[PDB]
Amino acid sequence: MVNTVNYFKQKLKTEQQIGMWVGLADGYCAEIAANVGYDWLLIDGEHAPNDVRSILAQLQSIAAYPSQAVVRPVSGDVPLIKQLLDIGAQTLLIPMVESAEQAELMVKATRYPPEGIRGVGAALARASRWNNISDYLQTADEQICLLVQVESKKGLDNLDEILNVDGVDGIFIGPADLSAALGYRGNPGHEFVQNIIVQTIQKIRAAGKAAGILSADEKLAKQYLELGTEFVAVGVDTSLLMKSMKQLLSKFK
Amino acid sequence: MVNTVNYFKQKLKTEQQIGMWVGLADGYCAEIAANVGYDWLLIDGEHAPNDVRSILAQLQSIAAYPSQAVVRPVSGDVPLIKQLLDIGAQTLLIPMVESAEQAELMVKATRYPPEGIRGVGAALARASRWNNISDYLQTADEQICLLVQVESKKGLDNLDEILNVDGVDGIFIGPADLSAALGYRGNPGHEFVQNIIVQTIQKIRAAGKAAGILSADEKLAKQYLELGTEFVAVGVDTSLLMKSMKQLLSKFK
Amino acid sequence: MVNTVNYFKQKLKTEQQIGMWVGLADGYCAEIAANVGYDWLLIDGEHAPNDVRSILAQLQSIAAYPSQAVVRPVSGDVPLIKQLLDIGAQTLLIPMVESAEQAELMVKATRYPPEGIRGVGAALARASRWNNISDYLQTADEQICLLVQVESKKGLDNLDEILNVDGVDGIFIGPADLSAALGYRGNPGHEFVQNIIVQTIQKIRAAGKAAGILSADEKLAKQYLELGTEFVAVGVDTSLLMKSMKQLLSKFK
Amino acid sequence: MVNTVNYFKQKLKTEQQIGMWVGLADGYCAEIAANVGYDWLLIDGEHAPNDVRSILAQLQSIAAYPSQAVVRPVSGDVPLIKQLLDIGAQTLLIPMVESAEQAELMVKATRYPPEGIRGVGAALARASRWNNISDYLQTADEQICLLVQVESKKGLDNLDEILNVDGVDGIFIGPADLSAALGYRGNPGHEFVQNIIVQTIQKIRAAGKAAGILSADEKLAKQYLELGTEFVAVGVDTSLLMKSMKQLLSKFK
Amino acid sequence: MVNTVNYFKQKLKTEQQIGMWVGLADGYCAEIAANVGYDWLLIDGEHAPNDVRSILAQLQSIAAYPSQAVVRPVSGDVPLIKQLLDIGAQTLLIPMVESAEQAELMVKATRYPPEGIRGVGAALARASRWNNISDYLQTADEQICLLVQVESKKGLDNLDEILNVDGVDGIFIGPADLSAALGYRGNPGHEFVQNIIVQTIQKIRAAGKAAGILSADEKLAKQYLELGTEFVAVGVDTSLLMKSMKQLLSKFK
Amino acid sequence: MVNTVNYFKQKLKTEQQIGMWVGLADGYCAEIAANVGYDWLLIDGEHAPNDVRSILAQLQSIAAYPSQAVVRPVSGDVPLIKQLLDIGAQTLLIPMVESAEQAELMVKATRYPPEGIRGVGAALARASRWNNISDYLQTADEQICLLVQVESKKGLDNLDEILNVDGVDGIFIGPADLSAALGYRGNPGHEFVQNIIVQTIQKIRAAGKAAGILSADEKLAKQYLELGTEFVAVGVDTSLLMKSMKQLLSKFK
Ligand SMILES: O=C(O)C(=O)C[C@H](O)[C@H](O)CO
Ligand SMILES: O=C(O)C(=O)C[C@H](O)[C@H](O)CO
Ligand SMILES: O=C(O)C(=O)C[C@H](O)[C@H](O)CO
Ligand SMILES: O=C(O)C(=O)C[C@H](O)[C@H](O)CO
Ligand SMILES: O=C(O)C(=O)C[C@H](O)[C@H](O)CO
Ligand SMILES: O=C(O)C(=O)C[C@H](O)[C@H](O)CO
Ligand SMILES: [Ca+2]
Ligand SMILES: [Ca+2]
Ligand SMILES: [Zn+2]
Ligand SMILES: [Zn+2]
Ligand SMILES: [Zn+2]
Ligand SMILES: [Zn+2]
Ligand SMILES: [Zn+2]
Ligand SMILES: [Zn+2]
Repeated sequence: MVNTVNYFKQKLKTEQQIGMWVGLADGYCAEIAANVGYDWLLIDGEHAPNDVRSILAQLQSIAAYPSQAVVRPVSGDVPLIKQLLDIGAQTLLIPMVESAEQAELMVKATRYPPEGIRGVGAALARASRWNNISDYLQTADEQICLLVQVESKKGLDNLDEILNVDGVDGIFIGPADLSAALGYRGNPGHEFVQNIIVQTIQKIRAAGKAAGILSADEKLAKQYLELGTEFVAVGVDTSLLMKSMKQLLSKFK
Repeated sequence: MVNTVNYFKQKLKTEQQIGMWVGLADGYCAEIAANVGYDWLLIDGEHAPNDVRSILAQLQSIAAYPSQAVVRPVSGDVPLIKQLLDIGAQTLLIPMVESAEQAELMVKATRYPPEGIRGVGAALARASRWNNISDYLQTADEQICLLVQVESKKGLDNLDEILNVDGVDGIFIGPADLSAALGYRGNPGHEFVQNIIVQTIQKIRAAGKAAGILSADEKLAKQYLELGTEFVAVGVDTSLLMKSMKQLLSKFK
Repeated sequence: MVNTVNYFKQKLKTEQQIGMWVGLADGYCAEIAANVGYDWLLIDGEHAPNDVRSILAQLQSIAAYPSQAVVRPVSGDVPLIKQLLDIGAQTLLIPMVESAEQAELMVKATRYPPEGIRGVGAALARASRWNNISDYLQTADEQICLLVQVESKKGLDNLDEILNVDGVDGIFIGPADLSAALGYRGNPGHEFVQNIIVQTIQKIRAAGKAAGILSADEKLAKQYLELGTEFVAVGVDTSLLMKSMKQLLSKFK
Repeated sequence: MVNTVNYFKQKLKTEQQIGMWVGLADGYCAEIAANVGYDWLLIDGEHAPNDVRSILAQLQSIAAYPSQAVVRPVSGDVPLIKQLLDIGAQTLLIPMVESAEQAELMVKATRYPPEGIRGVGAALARASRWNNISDYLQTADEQICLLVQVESKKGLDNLDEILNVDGVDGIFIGPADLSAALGYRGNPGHEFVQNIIVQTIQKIRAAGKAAGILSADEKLAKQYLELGTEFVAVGVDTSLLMKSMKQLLSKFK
Repeated sequence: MVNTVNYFKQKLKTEQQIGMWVGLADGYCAEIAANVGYDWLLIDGEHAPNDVRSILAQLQSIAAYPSQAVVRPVSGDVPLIKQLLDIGAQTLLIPMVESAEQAELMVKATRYPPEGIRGVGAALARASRWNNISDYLQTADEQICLLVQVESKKGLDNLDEILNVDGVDGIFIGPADLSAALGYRGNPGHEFVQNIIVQTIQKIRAAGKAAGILSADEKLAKQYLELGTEFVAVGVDTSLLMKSMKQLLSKFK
Repeated sequence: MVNTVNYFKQKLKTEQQIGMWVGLADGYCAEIAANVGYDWLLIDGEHAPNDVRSILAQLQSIAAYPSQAVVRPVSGDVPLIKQLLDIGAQTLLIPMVESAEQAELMVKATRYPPEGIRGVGAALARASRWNNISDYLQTADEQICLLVQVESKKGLDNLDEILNVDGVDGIFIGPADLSAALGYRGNPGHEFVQNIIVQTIQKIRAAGKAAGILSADEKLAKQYLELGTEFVAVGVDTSLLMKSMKQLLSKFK
């Protein structure tokens, strides 16, 4: 077997990828999302009740479908990053990255020694298909995609420095965390927040990195796509489930 | 503690109850449905990948919310009915009931000896809250609601006989199974099928039983409600999740 | 490896075995019970929310301890009996046995062909330790113990006939089901019920079979032990947990 | 989406398919087996500790790989067959089939009304991908493959009658159950048993049905492949795991 | 929907709340505890085998009952505190707090930006009921209760400084950890340890904070209640289960 | 009950112990490994998809068998070490130890106060069997075995310093991580790497500590045993499962 090609990683340079957030924390719900045809699915280990084992179940469900899996760990924890890479997550989204030094450490966390600090356990890893991918330890690093989130004032205060880090493939703006950080909690739609988001997208793309964002607002999502934003999540499974069931009940009250 | 009042059962005689089918087979997904405000939730043990333990988890999630839980077992199996009653399911929907004899056995399956054949295990049962409901063995039978499905030609061939069974609280029409039985598989909307459904509803209510049905078609659901149908399920969580995610992706393709 | 010796089975002829009912349906709770020193633990697949997989977890927990595991299936279902024997349950308690014909079928369900109808899958079974017990298919039948429950009027109406079945090692009286059957639901303590239980124990022992019963009442349990009852369960984990926590709260209200 | 093509079913007429038995009852272990390159994987719900939910997890793991999933239910139970088809099992192996009447009922259990008795729940089923396979109710029946086991004297006594049942795609011989039935428990290698197996294979193929068998014996398996046997399982994951670990330890003792 | 009112938090100023430690790590066992009528239940993520997903299951069980849930994480880990708040834990007990600086960081960990560092993910959170609590991001902070444990010499060495931290609602004394720290491991009953505990309680209440403690000793628990201790846990489910089963067996030996 | 004797720990001074790596992350697979007769089983929480709860299930499976359980946490995290000791892991293997300061902290993480920093929760711990081991808090420390991994240049740069730490019972060499660290990723067999491993083993044994290693290469493993290496893992369950299935398929292709 040859290593799984990371099409998400390649498509950062060639197209705009439409994403769905997956917080239902369940292999069965993840498979339903995998059938729709999203370019990427975000398995949320930060804000949904997920652990390594539930994330593995969702990777296994999604793997039969063309949608590319991206995993958000709860934090930029080097040992957790090791665990998520070994279960075979090829794209990681690190929350709350605030410095070049942190971004460099996240790069190393995703690469084998001697260049990085990724723990070696190829005989045990779904990532190597338990060494059925015979050249995994040579071919792994190339199909790993590192995304970091800028979603705090300190993040914005270190944006130029993070954008200068070789090995950061993309910067994702988190509007919920960023609008709260800016003193507009629950109101990312405010012009003060939006002007910062647009300037941030422009600076990310100007530095040759992929820009990413989530908006459940169709107008904002289409505006971000018009700016050339490379990876745009357009909804959340928990949100769509709740809203679809409420909208239906409202017809009958 | 006093036994949990079965409001679904009482409301069969006082109002029209709006239902949501729950086939996501997950305590977390069931809790999302429970927040919406449906009169009843159908935990599907027949057509969703559920067992006694996953059904228990969903009952525990839903229990904090006003929505009344109804459980469909895979078949009219007396031992399985015993298991679902002891985990505290107070309303059962029995699929594919086809005779007065089978309906009578389902009545007995829901009632303690000597009048019924429900196995006695109150010290172990969530139903009795492990005997914290001190008079459970005396008060149980009154808060148990038996619904049976007519969804085959043999069912329709025995409808008057089933409607004469004391202890059957409601007859639910399954349009998917019934339309397939009638040689219109996937096409319940056909006049031939609809005329049989309307006459069946009329006969059920004429005999003093509650009538029920599921349609994801808003016009059909509102038509069934105009006929006085007592319990109408208006959607399915798997369907709404899939449809909401597809409709969203179609705005971006 | 040699087959696990069924000490419960042997001790039916040599001593009185004190039992604990295990309905917490959890490998961790079962291990707590296993540390106490009961002669036997009843893993209840009839009245606790258990399935083959949760019963396997509890067998694995209990296996490191001297307490002997007995499993109650939800009913006398031949295929379920096959499944519980293969995960390595060596003693079964069949509920609601009502005839010699049913008891004979339960005997066959526990024995390999050509004498019985137990399905053969030794390469897959924890029971054979995946054939690490090299002579399992020759030594299995001898360490299997069959117990049947008499707990209905029809059971009592066929008692002499069931006691004449070779391969029934013990008859267990279920006071909850039997008192309900007799029209004293929730009141097995009534003299009418107790006189039948005592006569039933005497007849079981007179026929050379082991007699068994459960009573959470210390006086009744000691009375049954004074009659020579061979296997007596003296409590239920769910009951003891609820009562211990209520008794403690009552000191502080 | 178009219905998943059942290549196992097609290949019954065009080649000899090599199989691996999957009794580790685990989505993670099933994925390891899926990477090897077997033509088919048997998810054993009869002799391994599986239920609908653990079988679903293994179907989801295997689905990303070319290996074709076959599911063995614990018995020819119509409602369980319904449950396994809806989670998306396209080939079923029914144990201990003993008459044309039973084989005919298993055919009906796999087909939608009005021709069969398969319960209709396409909105809830992974099988239809929750109706994302838009024509599922019209295209389902064609991609369903029914295999029945002859593994008892009564099965052999009804072989010609079973082979005359339209809708039985294949007859699998179970050497463990059959050798036990014949009074050679644990010793299927005996000439008495082998002569019956060879004649049975010849009779199956003469009637235009696919023949199947399992043997962990390389010589027997190759002899069966030489006879033209269409589906041959050549090992068992539990057996291979145990033997590989034993053989390794023996080098160091 | 309005945010769940934290009655535990309000009752810190109005009454003495009686608690039960829940370490059986199981939604089913947590529901048994929830039926008893304790003012609060401690779901132990530090010393019972719990993770975010098992803690979620226990919150869902308890939510139908008046008992207030408190969650102890394994340590004062900011990302884990984020995870436990989003699954809807409204009161946290932080183990081994040893400085004002650590206590201040725990305050921030429980509050949204810009005032705190709690990660924002309201669309995914059971805490917000997936935004069905429409003003959650404005009303959340007020119903969150922070408790910290003083249970080391360094804790006692920084007690006045911790008691001066705005946002610490209560200080809980851990007698097991504290007695071990003081060189009296397993012997918290010693006068040396008790005099420190009493003075510590007096200082906590003198600073206007709620004091808390656990003792399975009825006399010590009643002494702590006589001192005005606001939240007193009086037992542990694992302890009561083990003790109740041992005491019962001792009557029969 | 008396504390479980750590025979692995005793045997570090008296014999050479043969080990099997357990990465199938499953109570059922762990039991299969436990039946083989390995001196020790490594439950891998670093490179297999395990958490505290799945590790507990595997400890419970293994506990009925003579094989000694060793647990590798994902990192030298003090709170995780606390959690793994309380579920009853008596031997820990800490990955990537790189200084005497870190080794000293790992020693303290395994010992109760006042000498160590292990959190006290004996009432809740399987380790104390919920205090059924009456003297646990006095006898615990003696049956705990600390192993540390040297598998980086910084580890080798601090080897003499680590070997001088009282309370480190053994140093395990990780050839995968070490060969990668040395710029021979995937090629530990190279003479440059092997000469370092041999000198490292000699230095470990010269300092009076137990030396450990894993090699799936029979020749290398036997060479290490010839050097006097005290604990040698000779294979990996995931590797043996994959290879056994591949080698079998290759006979039929
Ligand atoms: O927006 C953010 O802050 C995020 O990083 C995650 C959110 O959960 C996501 O955008 C959904 O609103
Ligand atoms: O319609 C039926 O046949 C049913 O009984 C159940 C179906 O799954 C339900 O109606 C959803 O279409
Ligand atoms: O008493 C019975 O009827 C039983 O067979 C089972 C009961 O659950 C048990 O005795 C506990 O009351
Ligand atoms: O051989 C049989 O009887 C079977 O049907 C199943 C067995 O488990 C299989 O052949 C493995 O020995
Ligand atoms: O006492 C302590 O140290 C605690 O913080 C927790 C203990 O597990 C609890 O008190 C039970 O003894
Ligand atoms: O070798 C190492 O680096 C290890 O520490 C763990 C590996 O997973 C093990 O050796 C199997 O190759
Ligand atoms: Ca199950
Ligand atoms: Ca987990
Ligand atoms: Zn964010
Ligand atoms: Zn139906
Ligand atoms: Zn009974
Ligand atoms: Zn068979
Ligand atoms: Zn403590
Ligand atoms: Zn390593």
